[PDB]
Amino acid sequence: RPARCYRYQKNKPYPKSRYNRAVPDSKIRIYDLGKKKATVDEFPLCVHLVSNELEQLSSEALEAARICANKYMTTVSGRDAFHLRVRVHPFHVLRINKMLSCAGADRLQQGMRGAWGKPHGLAARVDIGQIIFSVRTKDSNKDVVVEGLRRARYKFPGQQKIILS
RNA sequence: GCGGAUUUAGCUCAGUUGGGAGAGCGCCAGACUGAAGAUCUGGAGGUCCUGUGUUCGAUCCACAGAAUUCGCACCA
RNA sequence: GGUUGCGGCCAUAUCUACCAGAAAGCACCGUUUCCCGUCCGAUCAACUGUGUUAAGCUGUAGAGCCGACAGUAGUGUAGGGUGACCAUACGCGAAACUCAGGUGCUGCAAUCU
RNA sequence: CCAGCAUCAGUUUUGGUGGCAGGAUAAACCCAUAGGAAUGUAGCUUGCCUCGGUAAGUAUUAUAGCCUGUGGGAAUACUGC
RNA sequence: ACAAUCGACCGAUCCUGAUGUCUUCGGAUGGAUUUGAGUAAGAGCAUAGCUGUUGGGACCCGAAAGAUGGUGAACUAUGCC
RNA sequence: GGGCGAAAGACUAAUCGAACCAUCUAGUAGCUGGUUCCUGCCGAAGUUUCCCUCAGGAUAGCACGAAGCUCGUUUUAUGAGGUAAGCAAUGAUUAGAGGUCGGGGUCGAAAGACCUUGACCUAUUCUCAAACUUUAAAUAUGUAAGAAGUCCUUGUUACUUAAUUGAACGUGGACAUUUGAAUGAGAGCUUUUAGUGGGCCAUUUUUGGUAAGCAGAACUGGCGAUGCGGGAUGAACCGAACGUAGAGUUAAGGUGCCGGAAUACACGCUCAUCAACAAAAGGUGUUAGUUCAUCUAGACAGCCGGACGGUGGCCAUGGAAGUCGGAAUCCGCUAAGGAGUGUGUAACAACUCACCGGCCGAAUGAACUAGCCCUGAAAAUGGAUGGCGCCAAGCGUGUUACCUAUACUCUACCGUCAGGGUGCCCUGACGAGUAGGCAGGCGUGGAGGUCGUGACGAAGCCUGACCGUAAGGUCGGGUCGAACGGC
RNA sequence: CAGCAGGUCUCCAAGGUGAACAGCCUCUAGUUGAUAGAAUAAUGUGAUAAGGGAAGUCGGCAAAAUAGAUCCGUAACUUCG
RNA sequence: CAAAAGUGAUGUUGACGCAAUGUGAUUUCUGCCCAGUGCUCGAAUGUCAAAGUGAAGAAAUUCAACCAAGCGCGGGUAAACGGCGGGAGUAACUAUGACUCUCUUAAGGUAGCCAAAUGCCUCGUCAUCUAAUUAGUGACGCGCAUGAAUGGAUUAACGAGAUUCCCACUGUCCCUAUCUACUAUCUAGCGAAACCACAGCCAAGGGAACGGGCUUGGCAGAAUCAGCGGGGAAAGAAGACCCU
RNA sequence: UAAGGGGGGCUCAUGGAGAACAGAAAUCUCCAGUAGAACAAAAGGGUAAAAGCCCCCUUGAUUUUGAUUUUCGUGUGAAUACAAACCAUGAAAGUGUGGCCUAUCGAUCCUUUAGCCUCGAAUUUGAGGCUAGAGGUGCCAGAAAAGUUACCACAGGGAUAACUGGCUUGUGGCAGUCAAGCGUUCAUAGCGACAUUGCUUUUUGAUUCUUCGAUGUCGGCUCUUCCUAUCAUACCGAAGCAGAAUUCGGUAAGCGUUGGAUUGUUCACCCACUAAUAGGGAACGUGAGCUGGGUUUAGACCGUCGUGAGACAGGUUAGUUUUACCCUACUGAUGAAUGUUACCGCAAUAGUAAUUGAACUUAGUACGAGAGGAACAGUUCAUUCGGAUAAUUGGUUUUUGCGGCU
Repeated sequence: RPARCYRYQKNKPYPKSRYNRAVPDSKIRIYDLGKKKATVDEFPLCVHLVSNELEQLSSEALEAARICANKYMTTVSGRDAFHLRVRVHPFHVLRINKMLSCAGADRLQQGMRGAWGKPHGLAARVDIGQIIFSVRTKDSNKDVVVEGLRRARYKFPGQQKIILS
């Protein structure tokens, strides 16, 4: 499984706190970054990395894009004039099959029967309209996140359409 | 389908159809010895399986239950 | 002209600020041997005192609540295209957003005018 | 005896060519006249620089857009012959 | 047991529109009520014959296997001298 | 099941873990295989309640066979999503700030006092959920009712009922008529003698691995039991229905050529043989539209200069020098040089210039949007991304001509049955086909019958003619030396 | 089963060479089978040889050293055979 | 131990023996256990098979239902089968646990030996050998899980049985050649064998799924004999895996 | 057995506000709020008119029934008016066959008992058919009670598997590359946080799609192909490289690509050289050419597990390679077609051959601190292959001659 094979979803929803026999740990370090304070305060300009598609942005790549852009935005300042968000969470626990095997095995591990994707990963859904990487950035001079949206969509499956918001 | 043994102080058990119970090992504290052992003293530790009766009086006798243990018969 | 009851009936029938009326009719004021009840006067009781009370109404817009014109997504029966989607036959077409609006409806019973 | 297929003479059904017309309509292959708005080409004159051209006047050489008024043209979707 | 009384149902009765025939009888259909009555309402038995099947030479074919009675120590395991 | 063992069930007529021969015996096989005329009428199903039940079968779903009869198109409503859309409620987290108490710091013997980073609330700012839903379609569907004729008054009797409700009869009114002839089904119910009881694929959505054909639930078409055309090869798709034939007209789709039909017409980017997969990420091929900086107020390029005085401006620092970091932000000479575009030495030492100067004299350049191109792209038998090969014989947009399904379509003919009236004729609707049933037709051995034919030549052998519904039988020739059919 | 490369009790004992009954070789004494000729590939069936001395192959498998008579000379340790 | 029973083997053997089982000559020796189970032995003491209530007169007859053993309980015995511990603390100094405490059970092992026909961990750890050498041979301790009678241990002779070093050496190979016997080639005679798919190119393409056989394209003539092991998959039996 | 019926009375959990007390509070209270508390046991669900709180007395855990309907094919089950039976409660109205909606068990066979309708001259009685109850048949719709199974026989089965081919690339490899970091300054001499997109089919497997009248294994010998994801040979360019040592990239598949030791063995792991010792697929040519060490049964033993016969995802000892290629691939040799034809040359075409090092010698020159020692010539030969190969080599030569023993 590369993130080529963490693209779409015939994995249907499954995400509540009541009905769950415990989720694994995530990678996710921080949501809002640069400014914590200013959402639309200092920043009347935004770029949204709006999805064309209805994909699962897996928690693997979710931290990846965000941490590349974290390390990058220290040169300009470690709290420069941007506001890189994480939005929609891994609420849904990503079900992934295997260890599997029909005959000739330890106990037999099935696949077909034993259809339950035995909980391995975590993934967020980033459907149409939705974004994770909302970048509220400054009006004049230092806009830095247009560049840092190549670095956002790279660590993301799919072909996201860049919309000025 | 029908009968026998056992239940007592923590643990090991002594011992009993009416005047109402007994010692070791252990536990503690003080003597004692050059010290540990040994042993006395003092502290104690149970209403003798349990519910309810009989009697002047009950561990003890009665009706009935809990529970460990043991045997024959079953239909063939 | 009014007062009281029975409602049917639930969120356009909901709440606050604040005013105002008294014996046709209503409600507070105040207290108890003995029945009757207890923790306690919650059964029962004169002339009078009085709007405290509660049902009700006026004054009132602060809020529940509410609305054109207009703008618009999906889509059966089908019919045209695309990798992670987009666009059409043909029949209908919202919230969001707004000119603006707003103090119920209806039937029945008793009594005075 | 059905199908293919049959002398010789006359006729139907269905569609088109070509010639012509009605419903109903007037643009045209291309159609008059008067007044006002416009502005293209040829020829002449004048001015200025330069050897190659350009600007202004030219209704007084010749001709037009678009509108208004008056007057006159006008064969065809459909449908039939 | 009589019978009273209810039921599948037969037969009667009543009504709608068309309706032969008339202000009088007669024919048929659909639905419903009322009312009278009978049969285990199955209202004959026998027979040539047919059907699918239980059974019957049992559609044709492919096995491992039991009980009973014979014959083999001619070869061969063992015995003895 | 005994004989026998130092063991290996070695051994016993090639058979020994129970000798061999014969009989009962054709033991039996819940499993598998094989299995004999034709046409016509006509023809499904792979689904289920349920089982010590599973390659089966009682029952049910669906059409067998036979007799007697059986729609809807759509109008009025009534019941049910929460798709839609959302964060009220509940669920999971991102933001500003406000601020009790708590926590930290400091002065204090513990005790006491002074400050301050984190709270609900709440205002402002912003994320968001299969067991989370305030509001709540078109469109399909149920259930009831209607388009296709029933409503209402008065009086009496019996039940219910001691009131009253509900119904039928008596009785009045509302509610259509002339003329001629006569009754339609595309759906219900009953019942004898079979079959299925194991299927495939395409479209679409769900739970679910969108890594995979993992695996399950809903809904729909064709095949199963279907002609023919299209597609190089391929049941499902497209067009679509078939008994039997030639015409009349055209679908789905084709016309440079193998192989029939334009080397056509008009306009156009592009000519790479594009046509023939592919993202991040990127480009002076090449064209168009829109907006704007910019322009005789001298756009822009090349070539050519002034590289100035204050001055090493100031300050990071060991040193900082325009040339480290950071701020002031000028004066100068007021037709230009900023307190600076790029290079260079630790650095000076050295060098170049946007800013800007001087020649020249017209449309140039940034964005923004669209199209053709173009870069990213590796594997083993002989073209291998077409055979010949095509630069238009590619492709878009607009047009025209030619070709095109047993369907479409003309008319006749073949199959059973109905009605009118026998003898049967008119004539409706349909006719691809496997199980299966019924009907009809051809069939052997044999026979009650048996006459007829025969030795002047019977069956047979062999060979020819040889009707037409698929089934197989009459006549005729060469020849036989006794058998066999009218009815 | 066989006109089959077979099973099959069991008798007799010369010369010289080598213990005997190995081998060697003649007697008394016997005999070459129910098809044949000529050449004599590839390939399967026999021996020889330079140089090397284990280097090769599952594989000292295969193949090599040596050998008699008579005399000399010779190892641990014993259940002391 | 055979046989239905008669009748015998065992056996005219007899404990100096007969037989089932365990076993193996030689030579030095043999520590310890009664929970669980069998065999054998023993008597203090507990249980299991032979009643009698009811019908003759308007309500007043008759006969069918407890006692013994093994067992319970107690005693003998392991050449019949079986059994032989955990947690915690502790010595100069890296480093270790003599000894001690505590829990648990019926109660916790000697003489002698070790990395196995048995070792997860392990190219463990060390010496010597080898062009590399883990074998040869030298030990290490880090025993997943050694231990005295269906026996440890002393210890000579013998083998178509099992490894290595060492000496001479070897067609096995390097390295193949040459010559020879017999046949193949070729011929005569008589005369087999199980044995009967229309058919017999390759590259690309579709596909009952790896085609000479089907779609296109390239290629493909016949009379005849000797050769050689690649496919089709020969000669054949209803597969060896695998499930009913 | 009240943890039921009926009457009568009441509205919370909880918070704020403190009160001597207080420990949150105990008890209480003013003030505010109202189905969020309470629910056998789970989840949903009902509910203030109370299904919650509070107090007393009652015994319906009820007889005899059922119109009209639920409704499964069935077995089997529910709603169920209404009337009588009929006791104690209430002023009466009043509503229920014990229950807030909301899982909670056993037949035929049987067993034994109570209630009491049908019988052999015939007075009794034997024998036999409603109903209700005993009894962990949990699969809730139910036969005392345990099995290895390999000497081996027979009939069937991808109804079912080892495993093959297909598919994806799961598990993952490679590259582009987002490029912040860090290497002396310094995103890319080099090193690369964090990882992803396309390709791909190698680590390593997901899947019963396609297969039981055969789908026989591994390392090597031998001989029959094609490609380059490139070790070496031809040709080129660049560096943070002084010549030269060192470091990196492009054009391009004709040819060359070792010898031994550890280990079954490529892997694992070491050595001696040599100019030096590559990558990938192809039924890895590959058991009717070949070995049968690696690799599907059968003597016997140990460890480990089970009452045991015996077993094991653990090891050890012996234990079947038969035969003549039908058709084709295919390598040699002959026979016949535009008169004929002994004899041989065009090249429209088919098959083929292949490599490297050292030495003489270039040169002691280029260039350098020092070790060192480049461009480029002419000349010769040694490993190795094929064809040619018969003399100076090495050997064989049964043909024809020579030595010894019975």
